[PDB]
Amino acid sequence: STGSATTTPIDSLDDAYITPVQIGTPAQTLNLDFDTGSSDLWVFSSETTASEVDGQTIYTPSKSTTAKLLSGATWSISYGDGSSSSGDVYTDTVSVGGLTVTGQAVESAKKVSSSFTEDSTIDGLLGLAFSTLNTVSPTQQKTFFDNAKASLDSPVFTADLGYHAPGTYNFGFIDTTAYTGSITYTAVSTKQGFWEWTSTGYAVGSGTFKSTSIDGIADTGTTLLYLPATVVSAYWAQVSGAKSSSSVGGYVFPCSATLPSFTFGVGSARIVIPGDYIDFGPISTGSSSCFGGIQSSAGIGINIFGDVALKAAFVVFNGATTPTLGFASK
Repeated sequence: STGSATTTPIDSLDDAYITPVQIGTPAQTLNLDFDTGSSDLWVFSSETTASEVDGQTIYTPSKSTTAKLLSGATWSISYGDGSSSSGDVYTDTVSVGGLTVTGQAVESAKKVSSSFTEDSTIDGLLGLAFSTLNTVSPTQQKTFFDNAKASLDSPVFTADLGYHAPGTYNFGFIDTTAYTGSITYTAVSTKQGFWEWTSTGYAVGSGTFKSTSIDGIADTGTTLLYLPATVVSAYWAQVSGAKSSSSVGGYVFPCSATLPSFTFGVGSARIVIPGDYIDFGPISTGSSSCFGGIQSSAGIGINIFGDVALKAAFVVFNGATTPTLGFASK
């Protein structure tokens, strides 16, 4: 089997991407944030505290003939941005882009933090990291991908995120029309439950490539590119007037700037992030200070190849017995 679904930016900054997902019988379609940095499929629901729902579409398990309470199971998750959610668990039929999993754990939110409430466009998350990070207790649950894997034509999914445009998540096949040149594969460590890999270095603009190992995660659920302070300083040093602002919470730059590109290494291959991808616009409405899309990972504890990086590539998440990650230009 295979699946193919379009993913769409939630706003003009590509802050996140939503993908329609069919849950239950008859289908209830919710727009979920596919997150390769976590491993829970959770939804706004008929059980979510009413004051914490503001425009989201909810899953109502009582209206699904295939929903079953997973008795005794609870979940609770905290994300890197400080947001959180928790609740109980149903199993139900879940389909993405024509690919169906029966008996998927659908985690129903009883509580969500303010960041989720305030984002009316995101009806929940669909985790695509390794199932060892799943938070359901006392019986840990599998991700949608893990459950689908045995039925897939090939044990892979791909992320093809757009810059200010829709893109695609495919399951079970590699669309050879979706990228240019060849795909370069690189080793993954699953030790921390992430799609963790080592970039071979970087360049700023038209500068020389610096060969240096940068361990980090491929994380579709993180907006920006978070890299070591040394790398980030070298980037922003090439932008007149750019500075790190503790009051704003990262690097800012004059909105009048033209940003240089940023290149990262994948083995001997190179992925180029255009300068425009690194512009996250005014820090507040009407400001002439703009927020940078490359930020320091210092104090996160991990480097994160978020959407800023991933949307510059066609990315293969290879869930074969020995997992790997592939990157191609597009």
